[PDB]
Amino acid sequence: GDPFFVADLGDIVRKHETWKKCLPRVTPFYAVACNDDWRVLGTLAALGTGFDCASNTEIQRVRGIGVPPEKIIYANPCKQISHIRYARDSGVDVMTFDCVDELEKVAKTHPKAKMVLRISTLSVKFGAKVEDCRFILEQAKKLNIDVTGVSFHVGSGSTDASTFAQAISDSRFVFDMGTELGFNMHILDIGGGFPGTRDAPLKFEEIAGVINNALEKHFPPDLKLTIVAEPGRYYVASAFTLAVNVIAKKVTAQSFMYYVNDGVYGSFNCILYDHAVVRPLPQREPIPNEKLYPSSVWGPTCDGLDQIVERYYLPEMQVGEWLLFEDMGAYTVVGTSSFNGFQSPTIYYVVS
Amino acid sequence: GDPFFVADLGDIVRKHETWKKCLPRVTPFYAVACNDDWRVLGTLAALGTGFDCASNTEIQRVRGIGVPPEKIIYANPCKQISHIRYARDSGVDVMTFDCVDELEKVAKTHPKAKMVLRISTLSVKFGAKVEDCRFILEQAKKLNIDVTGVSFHVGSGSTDASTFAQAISDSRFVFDMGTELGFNMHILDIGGGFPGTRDAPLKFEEIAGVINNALEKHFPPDLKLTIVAEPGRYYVASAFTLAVNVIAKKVTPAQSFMYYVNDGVYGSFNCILYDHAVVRPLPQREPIPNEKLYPSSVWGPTCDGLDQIVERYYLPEMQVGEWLLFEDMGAYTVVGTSSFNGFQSPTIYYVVS
Repeated sequence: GDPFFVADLGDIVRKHETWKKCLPRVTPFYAVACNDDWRVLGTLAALGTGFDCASNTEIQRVRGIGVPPEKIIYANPCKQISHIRYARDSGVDVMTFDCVDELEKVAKTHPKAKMVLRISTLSVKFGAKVEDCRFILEQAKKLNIDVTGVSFHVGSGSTDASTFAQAISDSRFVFDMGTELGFNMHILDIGGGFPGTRDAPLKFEEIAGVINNALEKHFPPDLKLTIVAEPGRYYVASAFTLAVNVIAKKVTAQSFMYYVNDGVYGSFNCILYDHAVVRPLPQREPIPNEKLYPSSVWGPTCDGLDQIVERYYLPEMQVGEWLLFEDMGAYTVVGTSSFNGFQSPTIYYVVS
Repeated sequence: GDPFFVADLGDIVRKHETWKKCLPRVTPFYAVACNDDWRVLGTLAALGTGFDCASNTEIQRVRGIGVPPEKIIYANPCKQISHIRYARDSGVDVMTFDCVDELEKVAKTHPKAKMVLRISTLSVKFGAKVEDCRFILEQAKKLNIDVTGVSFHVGSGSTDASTFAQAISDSRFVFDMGTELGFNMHILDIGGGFPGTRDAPLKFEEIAGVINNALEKHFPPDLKLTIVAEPGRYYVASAFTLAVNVIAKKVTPAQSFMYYVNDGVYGSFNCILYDHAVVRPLPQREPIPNEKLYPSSVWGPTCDGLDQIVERYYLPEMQVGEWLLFEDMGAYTVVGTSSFNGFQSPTIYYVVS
């Protein structure tokens, strides 16, 4: 009994209907790094989404399924010059940047690229400060760069939706400096970070209302403007369910330790890289009266820090039963390794 | 310019010569999880090592290079029952355990296995408390289990070698309980945790001398007795040197630089997060007269804002297209890599010193 995933592609279809309802002005460019499974990319492409690609490999994968290059944005600010050459030769023209050094590379390798300036909000890693953006655009003008718009990324779990309003207002300032220096600014890219479980505390529908009101104030509708986003976990987090076998058991007031055949080097790498919190669900239906015991649950590797859950209340379980983990579609399969020889879970697909 | 490793296989030979001289009673069973490259396994097998394997895939791998199954120990205390059948159908008989529930599966799936009881020292995850070992062995007796020895693991970074003397003295107590109950106890396995950088603070040669003194007292030599260990980072940590290209650079006006390189925490530097590694960037350009140095950070190639390698280090001013080297990158590095964001792991090239 090897661990496996169930991927419900009909869940991705409903997320797409809700996006179009709450953000009808915004075309979504799915962040392929979140989950690059071939059926998930093929469902999203059948639905008419764009793709955000971050490397020569992702660009290769989305063309492979038929997607034309105009439905790709190459949204990595700091690109190896040979991956930029690969983008140009596949026909991908829209890329991001956030400093003058990157524009130097682009001038030598992809002179006609349509370039989008990312502003900070997110990171020390990426994002130009609004007070540096005049100097950057003056240098872009000297390098004959076709700057076409502005982008930002708030980050994947805020308690306020007000960060989106402030980023939109800052984006209009930087957008007007563009126009004043003579660039054709016509793209606003409001990035990613929307919740992918309909039971998050800060709901998708309130974030969207905040965004629509800031858009209406600072970017009124106009046929020369396109608004885009880069959602990843919003489309896929709740579509995948993981099942894992209990392969070993320890008993110690009573306490239990369960060992399962997937862990922090495999699918639960999201615990360390994505700060995920996960909840184990016995696959057996809750049966009357049941006693519940303090339990920890561990991955299969040699590593003492391969631990998935430290204290959760479970019934008493037996070797060979199954534990389920819901909402396991985002940043999970993509960061897996084969540490200690363990293999990653096969994926099986349903259509709701 | 893609990132790449250089692996010096003769550093692996010299580590083995140092091991034989400082621990001549101890046979090494290399921990394959640390670095499973095919040339590193082929070099160690040629030098006469055994193999510690933790999964069916590792066992397949080292048999595939021609290692017989008597030079394998299956040292994973909590095993999937179909991996236990796999080992039995491979001829692999020596395995570890640390509770009574694992012996119930063994008696149904591999009833003649030779079983080594692991005691705690290392983890909440693994190792039986020595106060439970009497009861564990009485149950092992009812399950008709051939218990043949004791193992422990101190863990890969003590500053005191005295944990090995306590572990060895605990191991002798549990060995005597085993003899008393009628088991034929003849293996002691002192586990892993030896430094692999000849200049880690607590030196190999000092840990060895503490071990040899504890062994001479509690485990005097005898033709029925074999002592074994399970070293991982010892043999490979300093053999691999990584080279990465600076692919992008930012400058802040105090002058500071940020450099972006084409391998990072989802790749070969996953050791920063899973193995607590601290790494040190070295320009491959030789240190040049008078050099002005600046406070610098160095970042991996992914989208993730937490993919950072170096937070503040003094480097000369670098240019896009130049190379940074990171030494001592052979342990827990290639084996924990993923292809997050599409980036691909570095090719390995080989030199024999």
